[PDB]
Amino acid sequence: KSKLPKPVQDLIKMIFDVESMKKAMVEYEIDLQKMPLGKLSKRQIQAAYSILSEVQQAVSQGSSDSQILDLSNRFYTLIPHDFGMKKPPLLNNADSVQAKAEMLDNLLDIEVAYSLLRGGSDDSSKDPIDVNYEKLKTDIKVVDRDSEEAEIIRKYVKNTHATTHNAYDLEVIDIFKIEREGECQRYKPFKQLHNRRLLWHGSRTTNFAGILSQGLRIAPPEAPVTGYMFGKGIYFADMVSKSANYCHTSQGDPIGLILLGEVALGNMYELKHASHISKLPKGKHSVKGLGKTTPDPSANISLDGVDVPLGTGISSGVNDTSLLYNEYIVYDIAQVNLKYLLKLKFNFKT
Repeated sequence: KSKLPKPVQDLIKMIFDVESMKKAMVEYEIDLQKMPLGKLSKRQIQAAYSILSEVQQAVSQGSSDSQILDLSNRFYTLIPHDFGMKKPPLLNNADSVQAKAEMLDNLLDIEVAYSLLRGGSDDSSKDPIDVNYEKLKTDIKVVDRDSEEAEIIRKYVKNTHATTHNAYDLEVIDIFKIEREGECQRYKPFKQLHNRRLLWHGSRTTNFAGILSQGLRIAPPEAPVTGYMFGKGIYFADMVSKSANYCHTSQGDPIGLILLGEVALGNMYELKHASHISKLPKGKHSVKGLGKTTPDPSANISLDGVDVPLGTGISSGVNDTSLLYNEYIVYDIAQVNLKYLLKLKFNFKT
């Protein structure tokens, strides 16, 4: 039996759960009889992204529903959806492209998790929890509840839950300190950059095996840049509830995972509205989507030289913006250094 702390063992069990991967695919309307977990591949996912880009091109060029039908059908041929003997819904607009791009991002992480489970060795004498932990190539430790870092993290959670996200509240179950192998070395050129912030990144539990083993990634070249508000980058928030919404937890599945990453923001390119970019203008290191609300700048504190915007939400003074809250985007994977992973219990009031 494993000598790992019980919370670390529970975390490993959660992220490598095959039935959870299947459930996530069902939620996305994928036909598991036609496309089981074992049949997913990088090649097929990449081909589906490319077709989504074909659809995006027809969408921008104002193509008719009859003109788009073949392109829409090509997507379904590659990624079978649960529709029986019926005609599937038409992928004829920007919202459809965005939704399918999000689904493919998830499939890409699920394929990584499944490939780790299938591509190793079998030894019944070892605890499968230890075996699966080693596949993550990440040092995972439990943060002591009475420590300074635990106090700062709990305050960040307590203070940045938006009033507009009040259908639920959050309870921190466990706080883990994480160290992905080689990430500290990769981060070296950015470790002393100005404007380094400790920010939230929420994702479905089924993505975490992929995130821990490969780090946060940018959508592939084949992915449509218009499927993402600020293009193909890595997205973060300074409001815990804004990232917690991306966990996609429910009354029937109320436990979620959220990351705290040190993000080297540097010179921010400030935007109020969608800008589908792949590269930043010269001199810029990140995009800041300007929210109507921001954590109070006077309440910013420092945790190991990194700024933690844990103030309660106040008016930013930014007018006529598409964003209720701030968002931060980097376009180089080396600008992120993952620091903590929190296991959260979502208490739904609805």
